[PDB]
Amino acid sequence: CPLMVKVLDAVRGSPAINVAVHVFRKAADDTWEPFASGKTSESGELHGLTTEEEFVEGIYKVEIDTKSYWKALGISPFHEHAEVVFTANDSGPRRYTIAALLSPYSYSTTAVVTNP
Amino acid sequence: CPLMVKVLDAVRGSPAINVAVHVFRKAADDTWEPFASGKTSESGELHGLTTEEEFVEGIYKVEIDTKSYWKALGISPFHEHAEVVFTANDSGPRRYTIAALLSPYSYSTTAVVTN
Amino acid sequence: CPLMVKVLDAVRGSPAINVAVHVFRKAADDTWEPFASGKTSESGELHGLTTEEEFVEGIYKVEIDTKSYWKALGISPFHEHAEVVFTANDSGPRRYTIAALLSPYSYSTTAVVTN
Amino acid sequence: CPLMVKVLDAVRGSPAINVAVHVFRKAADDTWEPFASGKTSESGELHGLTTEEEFVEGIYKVEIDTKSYWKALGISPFHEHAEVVFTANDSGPRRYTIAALLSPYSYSTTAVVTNP
Ligand SMILES: Cc1cc(/C=C/c2cc(C(=O)O)cc(N(C)C)c2)cc(C)c1O
Ligand SMILES: Cc1cc(/C=C/c2cc(C(=O)O)cc(N(C)C)c2)cc(C)c1O
Repeated sequence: CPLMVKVLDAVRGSPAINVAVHVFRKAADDTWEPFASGKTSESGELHGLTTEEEFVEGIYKVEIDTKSYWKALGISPFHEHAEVVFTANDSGPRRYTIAALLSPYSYSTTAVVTNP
Repeated sequence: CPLMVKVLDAVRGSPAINVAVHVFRKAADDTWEPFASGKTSESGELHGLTTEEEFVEGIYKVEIDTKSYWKALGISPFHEHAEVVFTANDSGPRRYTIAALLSPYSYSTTAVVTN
Repeated sequence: CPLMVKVLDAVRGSPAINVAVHVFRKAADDTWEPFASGKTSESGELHGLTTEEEFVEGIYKVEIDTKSYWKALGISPFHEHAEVVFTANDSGPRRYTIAALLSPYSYSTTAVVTN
Repeated sequence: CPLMVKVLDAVRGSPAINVAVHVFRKAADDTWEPFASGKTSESGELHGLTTEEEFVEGIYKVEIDTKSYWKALGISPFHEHAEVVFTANDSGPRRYTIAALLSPYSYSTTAVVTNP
């Protein structure tokens, strides 16, 4: 599992469960190709997005569908999504955790990058 | 101006000065059309991006070129850029400030929407 | 004024208005002595806390009464208060802004230190 | 383990390892009594601070020694520590994770509270 996403809710003090996440990879022609997608579990985690074979070097975009999350809770939020765009694996394979902490009008995101 | 951008640096404890910021508006075919851009001032602010007449309801993306900012300071960054995507809604307050707080491997962003 | 406090609300997307803020200075016996206090304005800011003559090097604590803020808005909060503890250093820049971004179960804080 | 602390480094993109953490509990006389302490592991986590017997209702302060962390990395940071003050267990026992994300001039903190 070289790519994991973790999402927390700053209003509830809980994991953000059932959050849709879409990952894109920039293609040769500079468009964003779908790469993988999933949704967070009861613990706010999304495992199993990709494999070390498929997760090659590239520029990746992790789109966390925050609007749909808040709307399902009955809240009208500010942002459409939280986006995280980064070059991956450019000095060899790494493991990436992308974490996000959500509020209706704000979010924060961080990356934890480790070398297997 | 109905749209202001403020950028801060969490490593140096300072405004993020001379950061490129690009604003896009989502077009009918779901593509992102350039809308406004500029660089942040000595106070980390970018004023004058648009006018009330131009800034209609729609989906907007603010892209902050964080990678170039960090590189100009000699610091190794994670992200290509920081992106903030939101809907402008006339039912809410009329002035939008998009604030971002930057670190090499993280960022925070908030909206301050006032009348 | 060498010390300003700015408070924002991440739930409403607004300044955090009428929030009590208390500043303390660490005394020789390691106790916290009251130094300055006030409430944030309509812009979420608290100006005029101190003067250059009064604000000497030392360890300071800024306590933001977040629990009362959230309760006055009808929102259930986690923290008793948000605390920011730092050393004022004359070797660095001369104006300190302590900024805080509040959510019910989280907060962010940064320092903007400029000349 | 009803109280866990997790600390991340926003400069390195890593767990914050070897961070000292001190927990205090407000006593009857309004002073801060030492309650427990420890340091984060290689994963940025601190487990084993307390037990469900000892972790009674009260007002707790979790002090994360950020200054000492940054100084050990050769960096002069702004804050002395990151402090998190909260009432715990007032509607019965809960499990609390206090997470912090550190930069030299900034930090963010959140709580994840779950009911066993
Ligand atoms: C963006 C951000 C992430 C975090 C991440 C917290 C966290 C991260 C992990 C992880 O897998 O890296 C796990 C947990 N748990 C287990 C609560 C919590 C915390 C704060 C305060 C933040 O502002
Ligand atoms: C902790 C924190 C502070 C800020 C600060 C925003 C800010 C906004 C204004 C404003 O005029 O809207 C002013 C300032 N100042 C005065 C530093 C700061 C932003 C984010 C995303 C944060 O996580």
